Amino acid sequence: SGFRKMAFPSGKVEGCMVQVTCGTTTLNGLWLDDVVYCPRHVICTSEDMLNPNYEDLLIRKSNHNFLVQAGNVQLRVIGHSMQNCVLKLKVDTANPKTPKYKFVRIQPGQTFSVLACYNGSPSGVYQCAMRPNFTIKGSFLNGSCGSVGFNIDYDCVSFCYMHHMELPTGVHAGTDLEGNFYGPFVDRQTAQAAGTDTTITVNVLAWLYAAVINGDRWFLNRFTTTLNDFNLVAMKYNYEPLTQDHVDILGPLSAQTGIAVLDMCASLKELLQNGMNGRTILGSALLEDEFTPFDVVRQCSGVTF
Amino acid sequence: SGFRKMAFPSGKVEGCMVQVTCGTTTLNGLWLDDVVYCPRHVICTSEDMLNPNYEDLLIRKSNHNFLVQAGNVQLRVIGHSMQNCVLKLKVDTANPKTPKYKFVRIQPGQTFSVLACYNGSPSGVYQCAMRPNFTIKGSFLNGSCGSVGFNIDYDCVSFCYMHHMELPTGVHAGTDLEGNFYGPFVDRQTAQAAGTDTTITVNVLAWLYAAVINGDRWFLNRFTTTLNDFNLVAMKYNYEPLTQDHVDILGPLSAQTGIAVLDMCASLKELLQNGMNGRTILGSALLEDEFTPFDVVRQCSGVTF
Ligand SMILES: *C(=N)[C@H](C[C@@H]1CCNC1=O)NC(=O)[C@@H](CC(C)C)NC(=O)c1ccc(-c2ccc(F)cc2)cc1
Ligand SMILES: *C(=N)[C@H](C[C@@H]1CCNC1=O)NC(=O)[C@@H](CC(C)C)NC(=O)c1ccc(-c2ccc(F)cc2)cc1
Repeated sequence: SGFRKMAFPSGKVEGCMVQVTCGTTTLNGLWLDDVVYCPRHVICTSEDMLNPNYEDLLIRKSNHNFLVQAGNVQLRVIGHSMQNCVLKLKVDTANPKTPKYKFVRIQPGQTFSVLACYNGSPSGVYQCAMRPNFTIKGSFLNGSCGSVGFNIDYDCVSFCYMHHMELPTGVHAGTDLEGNFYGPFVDRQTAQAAGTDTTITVNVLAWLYAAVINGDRWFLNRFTTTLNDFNLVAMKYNYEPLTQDHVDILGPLSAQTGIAVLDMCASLKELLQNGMNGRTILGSALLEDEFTPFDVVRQCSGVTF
Repeated sequence: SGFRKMAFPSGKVEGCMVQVTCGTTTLNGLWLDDVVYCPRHVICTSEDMLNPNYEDLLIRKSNHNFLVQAGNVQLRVIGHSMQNCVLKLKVDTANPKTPKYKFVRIQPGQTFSVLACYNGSPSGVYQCAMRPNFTIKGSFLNGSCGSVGFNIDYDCVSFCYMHHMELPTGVHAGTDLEGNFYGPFVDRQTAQAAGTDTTITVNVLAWLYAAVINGDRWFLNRFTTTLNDFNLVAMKYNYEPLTQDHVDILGPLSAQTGIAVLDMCASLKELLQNGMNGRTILGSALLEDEFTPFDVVRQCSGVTF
């Protein structure tokens, strides 16, 4: 037993990380087949980043201006293009460590692992949730851009995120691997505000199931409720509405534990109205919303890749 | 910026994991050079685990009774021995993915990453601290034994932990890679109690430095203190005594932030005497003691491997 925030094993993605240097700027790139994907602001100087005209900066770059290194080996760039906010650098060598992969764009409330990298080398791995306001609570320093987030399904790596920037509130923003930002953010050094965030209700319920499975059962009460009455109570606490799709997604957990979804909703309604009263759940004094139903099932049934 | 519990990149260790099956029991093994290391209770049946005589069970096993698989490839066992609580299986193939490695035995208060595995395949990665009572707060199901914990230093993997069992309180226990348990635990299915735990003071101070670096600065006060007076206050709250070695270990953090170690100790003394009063630090309503000073520096300076 035990329940921990846990990231996917990262080796499949470690074998794809390279360093991308243009002039004086260096960041990370993702090397898949014979293409390196990286944030387009690698072509910026310090002065350009306040309001860059990326199309203009890219015209004055040729293939040889991009120094791509995989460990101690230079990869010769033989082509380049821009796709929204990412650059694609064609190289003369296909990555022999290319895993089976997909590019996906995730929905708010879904989680992924981030492999944080500097200079093309891995530094660490941690789990993140795409917030309803399209930000993530990461840990990124200078040079971390091009670090990617991903999920794994058996042998297939689904890349969903590439890191571009930090917001004044401390949170982080990036793009899918087609270079389209999550959220209303742009890749320039200017103050940008995230929308007001919301608590991912279905993830809180998943976490409460995780808690019951791991012995923490004091918050369960004898009542049921209806979706309508639960959503009425939870709206005032800035919880996103719980849909019937969300209930259906929680179905297998409710079947495994034998606690109906609307009974757990009754328990969460009581927790929202009365607080925890000093008690903890899975060690936390706060309700946690960064575990999806699938993360709970994954960890509590031992799914491997 | 941002501060997250983050694990080491796991690919170096993923390339060493194999499945070890003896009769009807299967668990994980660590394949380094031509030796597979795994928990010795792989040679137990269900009935044996209540009080096993491991030396007796091993005499009736020969090399061929151990089925070692790396992916879809059987590794032929050509030798076997027992070293305390681990088995060493010599195989006719050296692992081509063997990283540079050491076996180390860590001290209470140190952290490591655990790569949780089932059937020789990786499931997830998470960070753990060796508690002062020699347990860890992991997430392990049946079949997880042989999963290892480790640190990475540049290119060298220091293996420090191999998982053997769960305790009635929900916590976990295991051995170093020489098979000596951490703590007063034995590898049999019997009720065993962990010693009463203690809060790792030097790790709390490291985490408070991490908080200051990341904007969370409200708990800083204008006072200093002495090691003696701090330890007097902190003893009653079940905090382990802060030694001068601990202060010296925190030295670089105090230099980077410009906050003296004994000033941060004054801040923590106030936090222990008065609580947090509803406020949080790095998102947590509790004082966190599972980040070492080195984890803080690592994450806040971008150390890669
Ligand atoms: C990638 N290597 C890097 C990652 C960030 C640096 C430190 N932490 C990060 O997450 N990206 C950038 O440095 C860069 C990219 C832009 C999009 C070209 N800029 C920013 O991340 C950034 C930082 C701060 C501000 C800002 C502006 C005004 C304020 F009042 C407050 C903050 C804007 C952009
Ligand atoms: C390894 N594959 C496995 C990992 C544990 C199984 C579930 N979670 C784990 O961490 N090890 C074992 O299953 C096994 C190993 C022994 C040392 C041979 N036993 C235990 O982990 C275990 C579990 C529970 C008790 C126990 C006894 C009495 C009680 F009142 C309460 C609990 C003892 C040993």
